[PDB]
Amino acid sequence: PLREAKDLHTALHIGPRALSKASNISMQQAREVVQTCPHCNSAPALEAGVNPRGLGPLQIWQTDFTLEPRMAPRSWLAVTVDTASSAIVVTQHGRVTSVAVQHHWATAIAVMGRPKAIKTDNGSCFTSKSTREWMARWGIAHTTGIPGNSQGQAMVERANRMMKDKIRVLAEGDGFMKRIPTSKQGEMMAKAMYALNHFERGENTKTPIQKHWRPTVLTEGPPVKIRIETGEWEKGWNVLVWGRGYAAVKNRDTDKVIWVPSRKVKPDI
Amino acid sequence: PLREAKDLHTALHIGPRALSKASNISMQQAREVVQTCPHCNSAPALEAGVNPRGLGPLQIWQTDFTLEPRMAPRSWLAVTVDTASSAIVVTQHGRVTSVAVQHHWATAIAVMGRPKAIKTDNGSCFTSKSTREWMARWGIAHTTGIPGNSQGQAMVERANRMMKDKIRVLAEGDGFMKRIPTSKQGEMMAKAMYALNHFERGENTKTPIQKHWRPTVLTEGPPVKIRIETGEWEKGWNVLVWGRGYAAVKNRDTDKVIWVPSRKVKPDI
Amino acid sequence: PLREAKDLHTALHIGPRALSKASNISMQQAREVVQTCPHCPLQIWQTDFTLEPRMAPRSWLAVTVDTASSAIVVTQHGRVTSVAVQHHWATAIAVMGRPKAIKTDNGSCFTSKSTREWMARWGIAHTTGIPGNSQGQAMVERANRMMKDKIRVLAEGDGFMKRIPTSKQGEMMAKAMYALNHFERGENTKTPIQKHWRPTVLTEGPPVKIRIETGEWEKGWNVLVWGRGYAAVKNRDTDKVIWVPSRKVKPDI
Amino acid sequence: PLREAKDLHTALHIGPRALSKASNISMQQAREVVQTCPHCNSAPALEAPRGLGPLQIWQTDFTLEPRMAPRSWLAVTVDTASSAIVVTQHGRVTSVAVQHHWATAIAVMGRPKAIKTDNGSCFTSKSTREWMARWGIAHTTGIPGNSQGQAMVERANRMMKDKIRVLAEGDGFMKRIPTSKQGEMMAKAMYALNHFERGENTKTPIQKHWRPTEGPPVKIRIETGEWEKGWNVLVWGRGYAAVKNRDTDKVIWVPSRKVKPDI
Amino acid sequence: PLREAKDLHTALHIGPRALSKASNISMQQAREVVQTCPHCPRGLGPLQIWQTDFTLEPRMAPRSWLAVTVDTASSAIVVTQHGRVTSVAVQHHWATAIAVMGRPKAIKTDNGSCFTSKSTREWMARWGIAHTTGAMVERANRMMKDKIRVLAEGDGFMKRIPTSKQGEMMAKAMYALNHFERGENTKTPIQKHWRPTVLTEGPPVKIRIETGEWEKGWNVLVWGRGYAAVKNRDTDKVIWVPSRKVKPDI
DNA sequence: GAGTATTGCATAAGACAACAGTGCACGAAAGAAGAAGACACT
DNA sequence: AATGTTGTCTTATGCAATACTC
DNA sequence: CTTCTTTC
DNA sequence: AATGTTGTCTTATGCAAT
DNA sequence: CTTCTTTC
DNA sequence: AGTGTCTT
Ligand SMILES: [W+6]
Ligand SMILES: [W+6]
Ligand SMILES: [W+6]
Ligand SMILES: [W+6]
Ligand SMILES: [W+6]
Ligand SMILES: [W+6]
Ligand SMILES: [W+6]
Ligand SMILES: [W+6]
Ligand SMILES: [W+6]
Ligand SMILES: [W+6]
Ligand SMILES: [W+6]
Ligand SMILES: [W+6]
Ligand SMILES: [W+6]
Ligand SMILES: [W+6]
Ligand SMILES: [W+6]
Ligand SMILES: [W+6]
Ligand SMILES: [W+6]
Ligand SMILES: [Zn+2]
Ligand SMILES: [Zn+2]
Ligand SMILES: [Zn+2]
Ligand SMILES: [Zn+2]
Ligand SMILES: [Zn+2]
Repeated sequence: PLREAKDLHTALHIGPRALSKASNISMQQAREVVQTCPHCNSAPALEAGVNPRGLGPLQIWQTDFTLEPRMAPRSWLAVTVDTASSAIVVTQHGRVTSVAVQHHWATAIAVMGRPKAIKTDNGSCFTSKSTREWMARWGIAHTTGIPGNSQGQAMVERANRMMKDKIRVLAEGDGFMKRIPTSKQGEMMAKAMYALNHFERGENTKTPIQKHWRPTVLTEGPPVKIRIETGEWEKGWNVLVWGRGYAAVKNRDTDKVIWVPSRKVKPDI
Repeated sequence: PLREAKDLHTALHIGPRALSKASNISMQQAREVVQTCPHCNSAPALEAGVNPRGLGPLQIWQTDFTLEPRMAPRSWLAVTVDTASSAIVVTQHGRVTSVAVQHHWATAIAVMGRPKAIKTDNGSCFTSKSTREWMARWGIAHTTGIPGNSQGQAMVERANRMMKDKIRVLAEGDGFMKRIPTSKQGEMMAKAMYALNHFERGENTKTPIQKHWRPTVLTEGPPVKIRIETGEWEKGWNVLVWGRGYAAVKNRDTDKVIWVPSRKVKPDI
Repeated sequence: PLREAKDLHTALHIGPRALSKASNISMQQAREVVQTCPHCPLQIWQTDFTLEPRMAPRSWLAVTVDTASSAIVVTQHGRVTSVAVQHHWATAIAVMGRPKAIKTDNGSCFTSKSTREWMARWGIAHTTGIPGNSQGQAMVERANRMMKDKIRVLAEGDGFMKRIPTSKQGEMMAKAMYALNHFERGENTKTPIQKHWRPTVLTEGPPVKIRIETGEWEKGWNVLVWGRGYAAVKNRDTDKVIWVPSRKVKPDI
Repeated sequence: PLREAKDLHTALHIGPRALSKASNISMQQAREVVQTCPHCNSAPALEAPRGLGPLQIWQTDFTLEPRMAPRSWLAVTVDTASSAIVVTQHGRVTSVAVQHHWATAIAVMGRPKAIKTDNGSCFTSKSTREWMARWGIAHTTGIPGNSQGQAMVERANRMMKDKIRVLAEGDGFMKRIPTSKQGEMMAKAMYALNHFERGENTKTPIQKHWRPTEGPPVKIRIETGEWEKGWNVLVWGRGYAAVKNRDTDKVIWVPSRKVKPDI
Repeated sequence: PLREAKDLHTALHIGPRALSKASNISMQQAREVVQTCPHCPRGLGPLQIWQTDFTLEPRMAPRSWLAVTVDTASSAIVVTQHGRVTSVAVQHHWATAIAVMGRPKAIKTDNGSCFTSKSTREWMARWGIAHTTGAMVERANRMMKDKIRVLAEGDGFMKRIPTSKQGEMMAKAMYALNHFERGENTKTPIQKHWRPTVLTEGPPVKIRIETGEWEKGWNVLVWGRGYAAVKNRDTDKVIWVPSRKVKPDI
């Protein structure tokens, strides 16, 4: 049956259940036949990726431009968020230039303070010599991303949800439909980012401004296990941050801290 | 604090968790406040009951065109599947014409038999008076689809993902990567259709041939309950088909048969 | 019924038994209608070539007939090659399944190594012989006459005198196969499709066992519905139907 | 839209509710327009409301219209529930002309349960008895001109006459309406008095006749915590329900928890 | 049920769908009844496009000409009689069918001198109706003639029908076609015409548009299991969309 | 009074999203409406 | 050089407190 | 006889 | 007029031999 | 001192 | 000297 099944899959590439039933082969073997085939293994998962987040506020920032035509003429919205505090700062601009990046960054620093590093995309206004000189002056490390995959920029584009879903609702509330009047744009914006920092975020236990100015940093965390490349669970780690998607775990022997998917962490003892 | 919370949401449109905590209101009330707001319409009521299925073999067919450049210059693949037996029939054509549709349906009839009804999407070939007058002589019911949002012919469009992949796997297996030579295209077709229809489809207990020529039609099914618009569970129904996604259920008092989502059916007693 | 049957024969030229059954007409009338018309398993297969000047440019027609179910499969070609035999055979196996053996003539297209290894990978026996023996090559020959007759008859019925353009050829062969396969032939009271597949509609489910309160597995049940969480199984004797957890059901034998 | 509405009434003499809706004019203005019209002050008014639905009890009579000569006999039939007027012209009041008129009224409004007529000669004949018996519609005679048996059609006749007269005076027909335009004129009057709103109601008469198509009803819990009657639910999907107010037909969506059966 | 259907067909020769609904009979019996009798592309909105055509029937002498107009969407029909072929007859018949059904938006006609005359030209413009003059129109003519033969031979009229008997049979025909069936359908032409309109206003909905956005401003007119018919409040355009693509407005 | 249906309420339990600068660009196919020359109108 | 995000949306259980039905 | 339009 | 669908895909659980 | 390649 | 539907 094993050779007959191999020949059958060679010619027809029959799935494993059919070969297992037809030739009376156990499922592990039939699956082994599909696995050993080069063309039929065209769907392995091989998925991973952590945003990542910072262990404390004013450490990791993310910034990107988004287009909200309601703010016309200055329809470009530069959005920035701290990964630890989840607090949002936004300004309006008419053109996406490095001047707008250093201006917006100047405002966000004027509100929340100076961050350790800002994580942007591969845009031309962020990769300009002038921007590198600006962050060279303010001492902020620069981290770009994949060319076209904003998944790593997730928790800033996630902000672009609120900033665009809150501006819609608040603008419709004051009776503005096609374009927000220029006299009330500042009020709209101020109330907008006012509602998203001093007040909780749905099921969030604290407010983003409280998580900003009064963050929770564990000195030494509780012990956890992590699932390592071979699929095994390894003791000897402690967790410092455990969020919804991902957790930050620290190795006990070195104090190195890494971010891993939640599914790959379980309590140690 | 019902009015205080309402005012807070009026101005800032604060979520229910925040208003419930801030104004000490129970959950149901705060949620009612968010619900009662028009510009915060959640909504999210989109009726999920959606069922494109038929009862018996040769009763309801699905037919659509798709592009696979491996068969060029005749790369146009016409696909027709029987919704009850899941038996696929595909024919290659250089250009999508009503004559090509009548040729395809002529072959699928020459293999499976004359169907009672065929459901397609409203294209140029199907909505022509010529194809209409062709189904006229053969007595086959014609059912078009929504202009653009083709999610109902899915069990044929999904068939393309079942089809074209089995093409590639058979093409790469024979050393043909870019375009399959004209001499072996038809053999590729026959080998694909024989691999799909004459063997189990993954977890399928019967083969499409065993499901077509030896189908299983229940004289009368076991009793079930269905969840009705008000959310209640109503007795007095019997289930005739219970698949992975959807179920066909029959009303005991009238013998009227309707299709409903699996999640909306449970055993009666 | 008389006019409906006449129209049916006009278009498809269906034999008299099929028209008699379909339109509920007695034998003498249906047969008289055929007279009044001017133009009127899986054990061993017989494959042969036949040329039809009416299917130009690709006028070669490959025919395969099952010796037990009398099915008919046809594919058009432009020239007889060793590849054409394996292509047509691939189509036939795709249609009606893999047979056990095929009988052909002493032609080079059937006896070449290119065809031999093809029949070897699929496990199909082959026995050649005299080109036209009565053991033999007689049945597939009758299939060729029937097929060519039906081709010229349906063609001249739709208004195609001698040459059918390249567009409607596959449609012609399609309708021909439909008539000669899904309808009764001559005086035979069953269709070749029914002779090949035995289309028995299953009135119930396959047999299963259910785990009873004492933990034992009890035979004598068949399952009719398997929904989320639970399964409906029917007792074959009393026809009582009960619902039980999926985990409490396993195949019987 | 004041001038457009004025022109509309000039030609068709449409009631105020219809002009108010068609040209988006407030009620007080439209009513002032109807007041300023001379033939809208004759008037007469046919609507003057039981609890039975359409096709329950009809009324049928004959009236004279010398302008419609030679076919000067107008057979009028109106519904006592939906208030729909159907009329055809004849040369003489016969027993077969009532079968023709009623046969016409069947093809447009369906078959009623009964038809109340007077003691006229053509209503108690043998031919009318055969036709009425073939169509299975009940019939009751009565006194010609009392206050209960013959109530609405008495006004319906003057409605029709003082409608065709006015629509004809607008085209230049004063002494006698020509024969080639008899059915055309009559048709214009019917389309003016059936498909359009007349008086002040919540639905147009043509809608009044064709809505046996509705809620359970339901009650909804209003902001003050009270339960308010007067709504019907038309759609109940996952999470929310659409309910319609019976007095206005306004439809709003509310949470499922806020709905319970009314009575 | 068998006797009720047989009597109904004996007198009116009613099609099988109507007898099946009226007497609660399955399709096979009613169809068998229609068989035993010897004398026996979809549209999107009513009152929008009509199709008028002339037809001749010498049995209706001296006014042998007829005139049939059909609402193509709601499967409606209306017929009148005329003596000669002129323009005032066309304007007369249209003026009647308007009162029968309601002011249509456009009416398709045939090639003819009566439809192009000056008076007929500006008559439709006076009522604000479009003229196009554009296969399946003549079905209503034979539709009318077969039913006329059915009821005429039902009451015993074989020869030429008197002038004082034509109208009653016309109304008997139009009633015998509008209220019963169209031969194969599931809903009477009246509900296809008169009762999508009686719905005052549906509930508000949003629809997901090509760009993925949700657009306010629509009301739903028909809500079935799979699909809903929704009407734009600003334009009255009606489209059919998947249930999953609709959510409540406010 | 005592058993019980039901209301109040709180999580939790699967999920659904849309965030990515704008999406409209082109093409075939089948069917319907607008435009230039010709020979009647007057 | 440099990784997918949470903010909500409905319904499904487990336990106090009215409002009922004997 | 062109474009113009609705779908795939 | 006319309804998001399944065949894989990985990693966790119940019946019988060294 | 204009015209391409990158990315958003 | 003005235009008008029909053919395509
Ligand atoms: W070629
Ligand atoms: W070639
Ligand atoms: W070729
Ligand atoms: W030759
Ligand atoms: W030759
Ligand atoms: W020859
Ligand atoms: W020859
Ligand atoms: W030759
Ligand atoms: W020759
Ligand atoms: W060729
Ligand atoms: W060639
Ligand atoms: W060629
Ligand atoms: W060739
Ligand atoms: W070729
Ligand atoms: W070639
Ligand atoms: W060719
Ligand atoms: W070719
Ligand atoms: Zn393989
Ligand atoms: Zn709000
Ligand atoms: Zn014949
Ligand atoms: Zn007036
Ligand atoms: Zn009949």
